[PDB]
Amino acid sequence: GSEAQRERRKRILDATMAIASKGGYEAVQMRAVADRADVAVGTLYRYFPSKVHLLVSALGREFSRIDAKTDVAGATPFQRLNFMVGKLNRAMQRNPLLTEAMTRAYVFADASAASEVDQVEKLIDSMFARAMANGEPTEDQYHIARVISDVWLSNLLAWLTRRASATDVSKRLDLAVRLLIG
Amino acid sequence: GSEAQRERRKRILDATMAIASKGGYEAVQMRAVADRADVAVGTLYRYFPSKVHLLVSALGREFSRIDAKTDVAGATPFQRLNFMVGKLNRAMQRNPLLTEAMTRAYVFADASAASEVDQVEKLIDSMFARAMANGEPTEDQYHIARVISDVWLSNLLAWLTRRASATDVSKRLDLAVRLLIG
DNA sequence: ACTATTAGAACACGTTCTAGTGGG
DNA sequence: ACTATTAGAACACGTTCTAGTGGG
Repeated sequence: GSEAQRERRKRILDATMAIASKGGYEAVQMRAVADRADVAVGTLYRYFPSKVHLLVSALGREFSRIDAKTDVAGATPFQRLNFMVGKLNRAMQRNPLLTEAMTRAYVFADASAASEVDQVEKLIDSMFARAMANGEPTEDQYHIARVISDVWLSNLLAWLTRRASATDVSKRLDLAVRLLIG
Repeated sequence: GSEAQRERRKRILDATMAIASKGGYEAVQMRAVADRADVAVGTLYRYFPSKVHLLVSALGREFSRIDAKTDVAGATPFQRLNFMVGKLNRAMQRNPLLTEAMTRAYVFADASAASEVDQVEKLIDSMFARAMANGEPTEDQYHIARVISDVWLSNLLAWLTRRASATDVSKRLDLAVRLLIG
């Protein structure tokens, strides 16, 4: 049934977030996800043809949910963008290893998951973009939002690998947005 | 001997670049690298404790060599930065699958290779930074160079996965540098 | 006595395959 | 007749281990 099929898609991704929150990218093992979901490994692959597609699908729905709750505080597009980069940078650091697994999956994917990846990318831009205009944004506002998305993925990626501290990431984010709004 | 040891380090990485140029990240197989280098898999791991450390070491020495040849054309720091982002963006597209293997390795590494990764990152910044000042750069010039490094890794990463075309990558690069120099 | 190296078995996990079973 | 699902064997490759060998 399609209702049960949807139910085990949600059970598979919910399992993925549970395991990733506990042990990161190295703990999201396909057999363990298919266990905690009570599905066969063959089923788990039927729903997600790879590990990468799995975790970037879970990132897809995480950012989808966060955008849903996000759809404000700021009289300047500068302070609004700072508010979104602070909201998301703050949240992704709440579950460091869940963030690690999903972000590394998103960043190491190849063309096979391009679609999924692209979707996530778009969403993030939209958020930052909708932060700046407080609505339907400009072309230049989607541009800046795009570059900022890059800078945040780069910095978040550095913090996932102990290459940067929370203070370093905050510095480079505030500085990126400050130079992109001259 | 240390001379022979160095010789097989160079043979291992040269093998890595050869195989990656032919078949990308999925073709850089440890057994195949240890074959083409005439070393044991146990030796290959003695020199590089993982696949990731291997290919990001090869990226380390690729960017080291490119920086060595780079160490100009432009009366404006804008046109100089455009010249470096064009030089590197142009070169990395000469061997698309070698670029794919090394860039994905650099982007999917964890803390174990952080050092190596960090080194590469620094080098790239330096290049862009030295492009702008035409020498010892400012703090703000290293800043902009840093953000541009992010934007280029992001875009190059999108082009490696058929998510963006060469024209798209060129657009977003020129636009990033144009908004970072207002 | 030392430590690097080698060929290969061995192990882990991502992915696929096989045969059998259950649900619409 | 259909197609999803299941448990598990099977295969590939990254990584480690074992025993034996070579070089300073």
